[PDB]
Amino acid sequence: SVFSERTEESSAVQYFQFYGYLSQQQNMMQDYVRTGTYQRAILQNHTDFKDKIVLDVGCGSGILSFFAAQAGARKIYAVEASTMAQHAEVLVKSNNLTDRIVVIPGKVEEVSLPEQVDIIISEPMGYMLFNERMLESYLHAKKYLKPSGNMFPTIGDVHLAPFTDEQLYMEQFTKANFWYQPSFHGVDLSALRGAAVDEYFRQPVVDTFDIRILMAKSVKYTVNFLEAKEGDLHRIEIPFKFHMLHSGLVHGLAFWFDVAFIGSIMTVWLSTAPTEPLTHWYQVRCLFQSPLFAKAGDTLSGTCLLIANKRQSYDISIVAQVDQTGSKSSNLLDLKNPFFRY
Amino acid sequence: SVFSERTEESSAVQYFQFYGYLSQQQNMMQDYVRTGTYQRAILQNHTDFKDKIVLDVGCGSGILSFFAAQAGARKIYAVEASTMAQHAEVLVKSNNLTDRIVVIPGKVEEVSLPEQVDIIISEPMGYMLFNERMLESYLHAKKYLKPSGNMFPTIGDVHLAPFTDEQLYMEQFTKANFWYQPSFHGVDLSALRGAAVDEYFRQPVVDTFDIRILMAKSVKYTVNFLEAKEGDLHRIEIPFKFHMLHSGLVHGLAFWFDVAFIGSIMTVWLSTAPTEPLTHWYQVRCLFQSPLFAKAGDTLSGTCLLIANKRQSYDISIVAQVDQTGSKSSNLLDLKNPFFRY
Ligand SMILES: N=C(N)NCCCCCN(CC[C@H](N)C(=O)O)C[C@H]1O[C@@H](n2cnc3c(N)ncnc32)[C@H](O)[C@@H]1O
Ligand SMILES: N=C(N)NCCCCCN(CC[C@H](N)C(=O)O)C[C@H]1O[C@@H](n2cnc3c(N)ncnc32)[C@H](O)[C@@H]1O
Repeated sequence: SVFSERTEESSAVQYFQFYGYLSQQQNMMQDYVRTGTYQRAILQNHTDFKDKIVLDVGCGSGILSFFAAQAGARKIYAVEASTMAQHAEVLVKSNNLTDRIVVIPGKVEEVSLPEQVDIIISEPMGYMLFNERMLESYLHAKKYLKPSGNMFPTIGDVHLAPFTDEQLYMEQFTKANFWYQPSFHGVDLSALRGAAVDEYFRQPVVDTFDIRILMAKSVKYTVNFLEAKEGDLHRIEIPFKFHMLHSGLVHGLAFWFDVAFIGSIMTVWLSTAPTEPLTHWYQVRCLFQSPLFAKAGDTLSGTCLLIANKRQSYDISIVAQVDQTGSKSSNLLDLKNPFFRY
Repeated sequence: SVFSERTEESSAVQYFQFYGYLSQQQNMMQDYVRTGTYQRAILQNHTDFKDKIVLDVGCGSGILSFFAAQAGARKIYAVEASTMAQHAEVLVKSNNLTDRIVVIPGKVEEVSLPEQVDIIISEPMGYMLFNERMLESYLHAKKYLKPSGNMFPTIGDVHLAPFTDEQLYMEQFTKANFWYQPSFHGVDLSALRGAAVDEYFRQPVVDTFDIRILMAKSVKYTVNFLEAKEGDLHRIEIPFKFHMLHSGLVHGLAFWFDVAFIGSIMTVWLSTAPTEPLTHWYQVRCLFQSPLFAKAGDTLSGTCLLIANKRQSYDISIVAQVDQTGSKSSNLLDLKNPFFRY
C-alpha cells in the first residue's frame, strides 16, 4: 500500500503499538485545550455534520466521531489501525451509537469504505506539525471525499521565529563536552567530541518558553489540506526572511503551529503558539551549532527543508544567514529523536 | 543465527538503534558505581588479564576493553552489533591501541573469532537483571572460552522481596478512574475502566524507594555464568518463601540484582540494591492485583516465573499466598513495557 511503501516495518510496529495503550489516549484526552477546541470546532459548525457522512482518520478512542455524532452526523466511518479500534467499538456500543459510528479496523491506505464522505475529520498533527507523517494519511483519505467535501482541520500554519536562549545553548554544549575528556578513567574520549556535538544538536528541543526570547516576528508557512496532495509532504521547503527586531545572538529557530477548522458557521482555531495556553504539542526549537550575531534592523534569511524519511519523521535541514554580514549557520536535525526538556 | 531465531526483527532494530546513540553511552558511563566498579574489578584482578586474550561482548564505546588493556591484556576482541562499533574503532585508533583491541562489528552469535579466549567481559545486565536478554549472548559467547577460562561478571544474584506501598497501589486506580466518567465532553467512558486498570497493572514499575517499604528479607536467585547454558534463561523459575518481618498489606514484589567479578586476586561486587547508591538500573516493582495481609512471623510463598519472549524481554508471572491464611494473589506483567516512575 501507500503506507507500507513509505514506512519501515519496525517503525510502523512501534508506532501502532504506542497508540494501542489506553494511558496514551488518556494523556491526549486530558489536554483540555485540544479536546475542547475540537469539540467547539465540530459542535459550533453543526451544519457541516448534520445528516452528513463523515470519515474519521485515525480515530483512536473515537472521541471526534462522538463529537460528529453529537453534531448530528448520519454516518461516521471511524478508521483506526492500532488495537485501540477494539476499545473504540466498546465505547460506540456502550454509548448506544452503533447506528451512527462504524469502526473500520486498518490503515486508511488499505481499507475499503462503502461510500464517499461529505467531511473528513482527524488529528494528524505531530510536533512541528509534520512529525509522525500522519498528514499524508489524512490527505490520502481525500480519495473518499466527495467533490466540495470539507476537511477538519482545513489548514495548518507553521510559524517559525529566531530566538536567543544562551542557557539552552550551553546545556546542550555542556552535555556534548563530556566527550572532550582526554582521560575519562584513563581513556581519551576526545576524538568523538565532534560526533557527540552533532548528535546533541540534531535533537529538536520540545518545551515551552517566554515569548521574550523571540527576536523577530514569525514567518508563516501554510498548508491547505483541501488542496495539498500526499506527495507534497515528502519534501517541504520553507524559505524565510526575518526582519530582526532585537540585537543579540540568535541560537536557533522556534517552531509552533496553528490549525483552522473553516466551517460554514465559523472558523475555529487550535493554536500551539507560545502566546496561547500550553498544549501537549508544546513548541519546538532547533538550535544552531554556532549562534549568529544580528543587530536590530538586520535581515536573517534562509531555508528550512524537511525531507520525509521512512521512520515516520523528517530530516530537517536549516540554513540561515545574516544578510548584512554573510554570517551563516547550517544545521541538520532528526525530528524522530527530540529532547523533551519540559 | 541463534540471535535472529529468538528475536523479532522489529525489536532488534529498535534495540540496536537505541544503543547507537552517544548520549546513551554517556548516561551509562556517568553512572560512577557502574563504571568505577568495572574498572576496579578488572584492574585489581590484573593477573586475570596480563598477557591474556579477552572477548568483550557488546563493547559499546569500548570502555571495558580499554580497562582490559590497562590491565595488560595481549589481545582483546571487542564485539558490537550497533553502529556504536564505528565510534569504538575511532577510540581504539585515537588511544593508540590498534595492536591490542580488535573491534568486530556484528552480533556475537554471528561473527567469527580467530581464536579462543582466556576471559570474557561484558555488561549484559538489564532491568531486573534479565531484561533485554543480553545474558544469553554472554553465555552464547562461551563457545569461544578456553576450558577453565573466566567470566567477568562471574555470577548474578537476583533479589526479590515483598513490599508495602499503599500510594503506589492506589495510583493505578486513580489513573484508571479517568475512564470512570459518564460524560467526558458528552461521552460515557466508563466501559473502558477495567481495561485501563488491567493495562496499568501489567507494567512493572521502574524507580527507587525507601527500604522501609520492604516487609521481609530478600530471596536470592543465583545464576552462575561459568556453568549456565543459554537455554537456562528461556524459563526462569524463582520459588520464594518469605519470612515476614513486618505486619501489613503486601502490594507486590520488588526486584534488584548484584553481580560478582570473582577474580584470582579478589571478588568485586556491583550491587543495585536499594540499600546502595542509586544506579541507572534503579529497582523494579511488580504489583499484585490484590494486596495480601500478612503478620510478622507469617510466610509468603509462591513463584515468580519469567518466560522469555521474542521482544528481547520476559513475560513475568507472579503467584503468591500467605501460608497461614490461604490468601492468594497473582499478576502477569510485561517487562518490555515498564512504567518509568522515577
Ligand atoms: N505529538 C503528540 N504527543 N501527540 C500527537 C497527537 C496525534 C494523535 C492522532 N491520532 C489520534 C487522534 C484521534 N482523534 C483521537 O482522539 O485519539 C492517532 C491515531 O491515528 C492512528 N493512525 C495514524 N495513522 C493511521 C493510518 N494511516 N490509518 C489508520 N489509523 C492511523 C494511530 O493508530 C493513532 O490511534
Ligand atoms: N539499563 C539499560 N537500559 N541497560 C543496561 C546496560 C546494558 C549494557 C550496555 N552495552 C554494554 C556496555 C559496554 N560494556 C560499554 O562499556 O559501553 C550493551 C551493548 O551490547 C550490545 N549488544 C547487545 N547484544 C549484542 C549482541 N548479540 N552482539 C553484539 N553486541 C550486543 C549493545 O548493542 C550494546 O552496545
